[PDB]
Amino acid sequence: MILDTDYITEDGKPVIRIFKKENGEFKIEYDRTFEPYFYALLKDDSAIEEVKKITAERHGTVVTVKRVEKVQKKFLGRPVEVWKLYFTHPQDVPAIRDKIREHPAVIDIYEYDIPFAKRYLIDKGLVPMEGDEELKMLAFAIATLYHEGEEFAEGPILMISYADEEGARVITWKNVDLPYVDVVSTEREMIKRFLRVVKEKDPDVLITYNGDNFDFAYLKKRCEKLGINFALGRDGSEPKIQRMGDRFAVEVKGRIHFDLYPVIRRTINLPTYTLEAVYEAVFGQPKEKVYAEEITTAWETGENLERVARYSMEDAKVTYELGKEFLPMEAQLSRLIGQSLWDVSRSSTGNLVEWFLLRKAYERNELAPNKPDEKELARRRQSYEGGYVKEPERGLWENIVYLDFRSLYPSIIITHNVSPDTLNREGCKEYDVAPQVGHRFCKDFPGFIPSLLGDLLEERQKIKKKMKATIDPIERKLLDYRQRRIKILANSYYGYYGYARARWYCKECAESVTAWGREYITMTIKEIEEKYGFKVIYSDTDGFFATIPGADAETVKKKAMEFLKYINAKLPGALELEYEGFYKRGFFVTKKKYAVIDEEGKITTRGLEIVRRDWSEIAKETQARVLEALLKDGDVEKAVRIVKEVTEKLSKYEVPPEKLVIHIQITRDLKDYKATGPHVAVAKRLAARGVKIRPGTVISYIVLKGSGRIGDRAIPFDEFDPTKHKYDAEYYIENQVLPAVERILRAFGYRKEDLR
DNA sequence: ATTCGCAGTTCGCG
DNA sequence: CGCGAACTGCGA
Repeated sequence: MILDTDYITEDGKPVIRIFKKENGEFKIEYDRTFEPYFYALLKDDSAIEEVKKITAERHGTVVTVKRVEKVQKKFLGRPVEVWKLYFTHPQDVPAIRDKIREHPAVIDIYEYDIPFAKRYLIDKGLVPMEGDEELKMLAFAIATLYHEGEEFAEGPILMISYADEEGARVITWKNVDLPYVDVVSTEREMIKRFLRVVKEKDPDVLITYNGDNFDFAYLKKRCEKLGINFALGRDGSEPKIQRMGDRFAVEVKGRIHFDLYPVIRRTINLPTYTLEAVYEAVFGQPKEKVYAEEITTAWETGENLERVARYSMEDAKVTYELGKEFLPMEAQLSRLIGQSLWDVSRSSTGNLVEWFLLRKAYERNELAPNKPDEKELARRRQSYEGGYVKEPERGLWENIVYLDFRSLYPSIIITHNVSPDTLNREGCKEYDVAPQVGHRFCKDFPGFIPSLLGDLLEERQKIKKKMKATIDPIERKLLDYRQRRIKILANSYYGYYGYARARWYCKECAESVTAWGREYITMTIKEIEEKYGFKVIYSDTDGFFATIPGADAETVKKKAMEFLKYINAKLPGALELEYEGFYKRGFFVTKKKYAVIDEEGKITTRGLEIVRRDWSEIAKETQARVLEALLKDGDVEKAVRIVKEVTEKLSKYEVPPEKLVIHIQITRDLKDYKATGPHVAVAKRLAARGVKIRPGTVISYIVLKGSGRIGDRAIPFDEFDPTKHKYDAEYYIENQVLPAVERILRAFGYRKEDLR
């Protein structure tokens, strides 16, 4: 089982290292045969010997073209001939690719920015994380000394913790009366003990939470100041600190450093992303946190250090338990994308699609387009029109059926052959025309992406079917992840089409997909209304809520089935409308804001404030409470009662303070905010302290009773405490709880005045 | 660094 | 005072 790839240099020549685990034993494969290359396209074969003789310099050295071969390749389905420029060293490239391209007789250069190790996995057709192997894992966390006004590190590591299958233990250099804490003499001793256990345990996966930008990194500077060699790698190497854009990432060679924070952020939507918040969310088990002022105080006073060691032990524990929950999903994703878990787990949606397409492009001898240059990126600032949203029939409804297409946009892509290699292709026998936008798509042959999307969806149904048959627990659950992982990749293609940074960018493909979807949803709206007498309450992009006004639950149900049988006969290709569910009642505030109640009594919510993270827990809890009353019981007077109830508890300051917190993320440099909002103003003052504000940092603030703008009365909740602070009861009652619950009962004639 | 469509709050300008 | 720009996150 191939875990990762990289290369070392031996006598100036690159040596691929294939890190594997084969039947429980870590192994390293070496390849010195692989040669770095990129492609060049030129007007005449006359400049090739002129193109062989170009020279550059990387580091006092002189880089030359090792060899040349010219290959017949396809470009967007069209055949072409490019020169393959081999080189001595993987880094020979970047130094000389610009020089070759500025050559007037070269038209362009292709596939010049593929990392050697990743290029190796593609060209050699090797799949990472493919196999049945069980990986030994080890999670770890650290505790540190912090003075409010001081730079990074320089303030020792008080304790280091780790967890695995056997349990969780803490290492520290003071004495703590806890059975799971190992005591050593010094911080230097504590660090060295941690190096020994990792080597002793020899884990394939090192699980951290934000170790990329803190946990790991501290350890090095402390290791450097204390004269310690940080031999964490399987080849005795030190962790690799690398720069990933704004933030940083850490490698550990021979092992997979599995930082949960990036994978947790992309996978889940949480109001806050502290370790306790993620744990409470995933496992429903609460974890309390000891703040940094508490740990430094405790350490210097020698107060309950038991409390700090219990917290630090739980950090490692939940990190391991979270790592056990998310590694397989992330591992199967790597098998799909064909890249290392390390690279896959830190990759955005766009990178994952492109790494997949690049592997497939290589297989189909399809030369890969380049990433757009700066000016060519500017010509992609064009925008197009997307899904269709019907203005709802606002109010309360009964006997509501929901019908949507199965994977609308993927179905459109394969059915109509939506692809840049087929868009406006000439000389074909059969074409599909996209409505409104009018683009033609050749259909004589399968488009590059449509063929990939077809086999993807075909494979998923095969995994899904194999799933139910499998006797094995663990193969079955992994099969669930790969199948579900194929779903997310399959639905990423349309957005990829409109992504300006995509190699395979095609705005025409993007607006063609959206155009068909609008006609398919609207044509279906009219058919169900005109020929079956249904009433369509609400339709958003790929589905609609419909009812027959004066009908029984069984009548609307069975009639809806008959409509399905009828339009599916009229539905081309893989497009199919399905019966998603039936809901006894539903309430629709406006576009994107609605909720429904099924037969079970379970309530589904969309776009309402209960879903929002920038709305305090309390207006959501109240909005959920009223929503339940009329959806579950129909008791409108009970719904004004709970609002009445809540409103007086805010007025009397009985409501807990944590309910009143409102979490709003910072989306950019603070300097570039044209307007200053409450979360901005808060963030801005923390900036005027030791804390630094990173885009994507969540600010949790509370509004206090005071005079002025809401931004001038907001403090971070951590520094809020009732001794000197009285929260603003009126704002939460006037701007929060009522406005949310003053978007659904107006239809019942109620006004905020009826709820104070 | 997938896309567009969208409701609503906070703030500042006239 | 009304209104729109700025802003965030939602559904899909």
